[PDB]
Amino acid sequence: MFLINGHKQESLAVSDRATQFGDGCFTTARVIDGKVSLLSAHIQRLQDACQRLMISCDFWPQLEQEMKTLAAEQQNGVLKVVISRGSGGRGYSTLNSGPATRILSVTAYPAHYDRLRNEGITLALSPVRLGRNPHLAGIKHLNRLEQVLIRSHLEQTNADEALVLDSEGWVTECCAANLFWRKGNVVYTPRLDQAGVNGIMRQFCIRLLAQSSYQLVEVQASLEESLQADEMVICNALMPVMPVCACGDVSFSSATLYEYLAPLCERPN
Amino acid sequence: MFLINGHKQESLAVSDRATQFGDGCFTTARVIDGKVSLLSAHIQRLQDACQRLMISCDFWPQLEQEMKTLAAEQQNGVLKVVISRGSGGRGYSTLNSGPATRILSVTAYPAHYDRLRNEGITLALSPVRLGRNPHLAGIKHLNRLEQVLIRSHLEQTNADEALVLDSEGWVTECCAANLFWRKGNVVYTPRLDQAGVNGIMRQFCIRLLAQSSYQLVEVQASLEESLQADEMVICNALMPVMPVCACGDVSFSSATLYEYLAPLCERPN
Ligand SMILES: Cc1ncc(COP(=O)(O)O)c(CN[C@@H]2CONC2=O)c1O
Ligand SMILES: Cc1ncc(COP(=O)(O)O)c(CN[C@@H]2CONC2=O)c1O
Repeated sequence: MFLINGHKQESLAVSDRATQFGDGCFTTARVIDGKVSLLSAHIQRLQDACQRLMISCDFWPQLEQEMKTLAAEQQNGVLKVVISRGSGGRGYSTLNSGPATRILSVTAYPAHYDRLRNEGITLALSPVRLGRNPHLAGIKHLNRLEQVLIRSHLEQTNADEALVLDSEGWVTECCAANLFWRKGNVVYTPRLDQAGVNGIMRQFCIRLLAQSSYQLVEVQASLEESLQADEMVICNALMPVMPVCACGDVSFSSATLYEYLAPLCERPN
Repeated sequence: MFLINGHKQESLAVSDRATQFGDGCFTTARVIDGKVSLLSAHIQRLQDACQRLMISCDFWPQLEQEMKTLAAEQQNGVLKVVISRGSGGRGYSTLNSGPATRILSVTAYPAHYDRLRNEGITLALSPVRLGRNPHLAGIKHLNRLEQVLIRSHLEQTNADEALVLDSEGWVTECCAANLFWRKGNVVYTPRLDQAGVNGIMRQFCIRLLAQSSYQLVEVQASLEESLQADEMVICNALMPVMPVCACGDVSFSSATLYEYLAPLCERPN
């Protein structure tokens, strides 16, 4: 079941722009012991997404309350929030559109994630390259066809996640996670000003790494560059962090970064 | 009202992937005298879009019938068809998803289009550049946030449509139309293998131009290149063709291409 604009609903108006153009944003949070993990970060990112999408909402307080209630009910699992421009406007126009739609739901915590953690992640390079567009880069908006295509190709391999490059060849992220790789004491993560999703866990990890003795760098790196790393790690709000056994057939030996982030990534806000 | 999977419905399951990721495609056709103009082309393009999106549908005959019925009812106006992967799948995965959803609706023919025809189109260069992705290029898929963003910027100007470049600087199309420009006897239109939507009217016009004495060329052209044209024309299924008075402040004097296409574009299938 879903909570739409304050009430239980299983259906949504067909005219809603999320449906027509995926005109909106979303977030996916971890629910533990009846609490939304990293709640304020999730709210904050939805606000940045709505801002960049020019979607004006004054329901943030109600949305937070709603997220906490569903979370308390679910206790453990996944909490998804979707915000769209709503209905209206002629064609692609946002004029006369609104008010924004808010959709909340929770599901139990996935099963495959735990096993994936106790066996390591295997990455496969994706043939689908992300188009570059600074106007949409970073935002967890609803146009995720690229991710659906990346995922479909990924299933054609034995890898658990994909290594996704952008149209210029720059390593950007995974299908549904962000990526970090380490070279000695330098930890690298792709700059997401041109493509990819600036995840909640990525931001959390960057804050950790920044303050840590690890030197964190946001780069524009080629596949070969990233593939000469001692260790590789991927993350998202639900994992929250996973060690990468290998990308393609390039094996990674270390897991110290992973061992450093893992414990810290399951005790946040 | 909408016709979803064979029946009148005003709402759609929230779980539908069109809503979650804009995971689908659509088409917008002109309805005249109770007939869907260029019907077979519209069906054919929906099939190519579903094919490229790996959305398997066996409802083409029913969808066509449905389109003709709604069209006969509406008599004159716009007929929109949306096809999505439906519901299902874990995350972005298409595995175990389906069956596909089909959504049909018709609305009266817009008012502004006619005036726009009897006054000329003014184009404004768009600051939003289309990301490039051959896996999605050409398809009229549901990820149209780029178009929503292009449109919002366009409204900040006095132009009727936008001139849209891709991330490499190549002229690609308009916000909701394709573009052709003429230089003497050579008619140019951007190649859409990297971005943009391969429209039904563009394909119709290319078939006309090909067989005509006009030399038609699909190119990769810079803004400056396109802006040194004698005439500029834009098209979509509903216009169906419009003369461009000027792009920015670069005026166009001729309208012979337009006069040649206009009459022929309102008598097709
Ligand atoms: C393409 C993409 N990149 C990165 C991320 C990571 O961001 P968070 O750290 O904020 O989660 C996600 C989110 N994926 C959620 C997490 O799991 N499934 C999702 O759709 C994503 O879809
Ligand atoms: C971005 C974009 N480019 C080109 C086209 C043209 O294709 P057709 O010739 O098949 O229509 C459209 C369609 N726009 C329809 C037509 O009007 N509004 C739409 O959304 C479009 O949205």
